[PDB]
Amino acid sequence: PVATNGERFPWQELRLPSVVIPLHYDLFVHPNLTSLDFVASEKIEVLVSNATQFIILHSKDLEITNATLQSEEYMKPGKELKVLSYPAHEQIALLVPEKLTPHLKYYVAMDFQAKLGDGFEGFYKSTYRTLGGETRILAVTDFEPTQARMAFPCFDEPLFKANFSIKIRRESRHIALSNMPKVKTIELEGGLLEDHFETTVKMSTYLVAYIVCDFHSLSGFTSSGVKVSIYASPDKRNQTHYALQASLKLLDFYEKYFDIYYPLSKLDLIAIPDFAPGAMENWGLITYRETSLLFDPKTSSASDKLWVTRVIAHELAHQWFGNLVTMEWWNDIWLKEGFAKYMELIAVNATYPELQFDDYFLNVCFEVITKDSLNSSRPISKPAETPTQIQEMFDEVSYNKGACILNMLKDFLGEEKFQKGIIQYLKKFSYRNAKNDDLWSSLSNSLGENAEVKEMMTTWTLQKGIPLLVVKQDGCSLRLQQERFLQGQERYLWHIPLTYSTSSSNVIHRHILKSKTDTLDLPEKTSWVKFNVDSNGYYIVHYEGHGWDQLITQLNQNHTLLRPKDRVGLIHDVFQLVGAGRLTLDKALDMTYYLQHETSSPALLEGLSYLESFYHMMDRRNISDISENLKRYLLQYFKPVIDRQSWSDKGSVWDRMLRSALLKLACDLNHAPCIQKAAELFSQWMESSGKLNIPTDVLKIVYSVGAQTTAGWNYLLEQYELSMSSAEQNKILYALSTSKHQEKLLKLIELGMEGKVIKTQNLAALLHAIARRPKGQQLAWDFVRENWTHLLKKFDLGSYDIRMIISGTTAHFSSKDKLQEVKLFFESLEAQGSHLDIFQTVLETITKNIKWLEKNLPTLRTWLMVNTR
Ligand SMILES: CC(C)C[C@H](CP(=O)(O)[C@@H](N)CCc1ccccc1)C(=O)N[C@@H](Cc1c[nH]c2ccccc12)C(N)=O
Ligand SMILES: *[C@@H]1O[C@H](CO)[C@@H](O[C@@H]2O[C@H](CO)[C@@H](O)[C@H](O)[C@H]2NC(C)=O)[C@H](O)[C@H]1NC(C)=O
Ligand SMILES: *[C@@H]1O[C@H](CO)[C@@H](O[C@@H]2O[C@H](CO)[C@@H](O)[C@H](O)[C@H]2NC(C)=O)[C@H](O)[C@H]1NC(C)=O
Ligand SMILES: *[C@@H]1O[C@H](CO)[C@@H](O)[C@H](O)[C@H]1NC(C)=O
Ligand SMILES: *[C@@H]1O[C@H](CO)[C@@H](O)[C@H](O)[C@H]1NC(C)=O
Ligand SMILES: *[C@@H]1O[C@H](CO)[C@@H](O)[C@H](O)[C@H]1NC(C)=O
Ligand SMILES: [Zn+2]
Repeated sequence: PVATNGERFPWQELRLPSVVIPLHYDLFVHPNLTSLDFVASEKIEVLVSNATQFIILHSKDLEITNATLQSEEYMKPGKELKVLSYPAHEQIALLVPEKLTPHLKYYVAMDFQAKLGDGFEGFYKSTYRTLGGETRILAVTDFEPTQARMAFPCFDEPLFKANFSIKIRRESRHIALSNMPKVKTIELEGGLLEDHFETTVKMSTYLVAYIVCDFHSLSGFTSSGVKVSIYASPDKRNQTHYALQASLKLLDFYEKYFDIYYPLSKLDLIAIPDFAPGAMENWGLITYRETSLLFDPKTSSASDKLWVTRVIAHELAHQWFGNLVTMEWWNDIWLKEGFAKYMELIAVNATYPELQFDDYFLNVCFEVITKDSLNSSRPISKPAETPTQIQEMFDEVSYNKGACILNMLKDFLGEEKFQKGIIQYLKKFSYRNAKNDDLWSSLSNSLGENAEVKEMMTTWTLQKGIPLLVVKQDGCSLRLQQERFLQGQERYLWHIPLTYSTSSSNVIHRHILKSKTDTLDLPEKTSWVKFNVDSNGYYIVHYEGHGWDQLITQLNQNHTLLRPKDRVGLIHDVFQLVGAGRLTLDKALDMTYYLQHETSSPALLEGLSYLESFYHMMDRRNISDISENLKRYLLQYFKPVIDRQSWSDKGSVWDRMLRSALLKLACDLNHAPCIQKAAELFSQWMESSGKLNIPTDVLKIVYSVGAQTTAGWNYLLEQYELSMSSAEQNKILYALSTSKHQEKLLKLIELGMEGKVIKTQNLAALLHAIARRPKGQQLAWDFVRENWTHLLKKFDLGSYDIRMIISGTTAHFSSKDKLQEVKLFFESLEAQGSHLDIFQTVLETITKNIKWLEKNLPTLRTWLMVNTR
């Protein structure tokens, strides 16, 4: 099949031909920011493998207007190509008159043009507000995975690595940025200038970046002499201080850790006003949402600091994992994403131990397990075809699970030997691609006995879901049963590395497991045992017999006799098994008693988090009797810890997190004191007019409480357009959405659609925010459902925005009716809409919810009433 105008397409696969091979791109881009469009040309040094009559590469929404091929030897300079477009595959065919010669280089060259992108992809247009209120424009590129083809025609696959030499024409008012340092700038006739950037090292197309803006920067040098710069709106340079501080510390770390220098001479980090992704690891020119990069001490909280540190860590980890060593294809995207996600941990634990990220890491794995316990889940490494399916590859499986199995592997292998694996892997594939298999070979190959580790992880990456390790203890015998953990299978089996402890010795006994079942002995008929120490392994464990009761009991007495991460694990698993049917809800609720003793914030916040969830499920239905006793059990129990909370910014990171956590809970639950203090602080802030200062850690709590009055809601909204801290704006918007008036919420949404006051990039989260609230769950469903067509103009399905707009408004549903409506809406989508994997997940999720209610609801009712007694 073929098009556009009659004829044919010499090639049919959406994968590209391996015959033509790019070695270098001379790229010239001439953008106009008043005209809001660009004009550009390129010259690709090709190498022909087998002889051909046609050249196939990617192009999209690019008006190509002059195709030639030149002869370094064949012919002279030169000859003209016939250009053939085929949109349904985002390809174009270049037709040669004289068949090409194997083993000879050529130069494809063309002139193309288009308008600057209209939303977050390819070479698009963004704006921002200045302190004076001036609206300003920049042109920025975002290409992963398949948008480079919208900027310049090219062999747009991660394998087709090449060097890139980029030139940009610009006005005097702007600067031009790109992957590589600027070699020279040359004055042109009509007063124009032309930046010439140093040729890039070999790199995939999705990492090519360029920006013309009037931004401001702060610069510094790492030990190995790299110039790191933080670019941002001129009026925001003050917020770039931490980023620079962290940037250097991290790049340094990574160089030492990977034993590989950052190749380039400079690394820029730039804060983009309108930025869809969280950030992008463009080699040498990493782009960020302002909330991912900018920090303001007067307005950015403790967790904020931890956020931007984390995301900075993530992106620098990419320069090695992803940039230097790139996956062959988007099926193995996890090799880039899972590792970056993991290095966040390592790199931040190393350079910033005081941020206590180590205790926050289990959340990563927990978050994904929620979805990995559904049938509709998928294996880390899975096939991907159409762009949409490639986009879909970016999720908590590729990221969280990916990072979580490595953390398992590292534990199995010890830091050093694991580290050695990664030094070798990155070195072995520098400036080239790699495949899932390639990795495991290097991680296990750090006499004559061998690491078959490959066998082990290969199953971890190739099969969906998470294992449930059952354990029976008849005296000194332990039955070991493995299952596919499900939320209430046949064929699954993992080589799952076991860990455990006895009540006797806190000494850690390791072990393996490769068969459907085995058994182990116990050198002491002991009280309890605790499998999976610190939850370092990607599996759930359920104790048969008195195992669950003894372990719980232990916590009720000397709770300190169990590792804190062991606690967090017990707490996490106990409730998961309730949803699995392997436990009865009151046993979980009966564990949350020792939380009166618990001082380790991680564990205390984990337990509390579940009780807080139940409240919100109850509160989302009109289940008043339960939701209320639930409220009054949190206010009475935990009254000690709640009352110790200062409305300040003092103590450690976990101190500050605990405070914000607790204080939010109280104000959520309408605790008289709490809501009177926040109302006070707020009224002061307003009646003083910004002059007074709310501690950052309560900034959101305060704004949200002040949001309840219409005077406050209007002030907060008006102060939303005036703020120069996007982190504050973030908190104001959340507060704006804790309102009870449908029109106030509706307005926020409508303003979001418009994307003038509230940037488009925030629509997904905003919609999500509103939906969680009882007063707003219907409104959102209505909206998404009704305006779905206009939503698909703005976003891709499945862009994270759309995927998130969907689940954000439905996943929390828990009634048969809603399941019908949603089931029926996903149906409607059966056209340009259908299909997305998210459809399944959501449905399986809404059903998991209904069943949890039926299987466990009344139990909640009486465990709570049993307490009110
Ligand atoms: C991880 C964080 C530091 C930012 C990260 C940047 P990157 O370094 O992972 C980049 N390479 C991905 C950019 C991208 C995202 C989605 C589709 C195509 C291309 C991210 O993905 N962004 C958003 C949105 C998102 C994409 N996949 C996800 C998987 C799970 C959760 C969120 C996301 C975010 N908030 O992480
Ligand atoms: C983009 O287009 C604008 C006009 O829309 C160009 O600006 C004009 O350029 C000509 C030629 O130098 C001058 O005679 C005018 O005085 C300019 N007007 C203004 C207000 O700038 C601009 O040079 C173009 N930008 C680029 C970099 O191509
Ligand atoms: C394309 O990029 C590669 C790197 O992937 C460049 O190769 C380096 O070139 C320098 C200068 O000649 C050598 O000293 C290094 O040994 C090369 N590095 C490696 C690891 O190969 C190459 O120079 C670039 N090509 C062009 C045309 O500039
Ligand atoms: C090109 O030549 C190689 C070497 O024989 C051959 O294996 C390959 O199939 C050819 N590629 C195509 C299909 O043009
Ligand atoms: C964090 O860093 C410390 C050294 O400061 C190291 O001993 C520890 O193993 C690291 N933690 C983890 C779990 O990676
Ligand atoms: C709990 O156990 C710890 C560790 O031995 C001990 O220090 C403490 O005295 C015990 N507390 C109680 C409540 O018995
Ligand atoms: Zn990433």
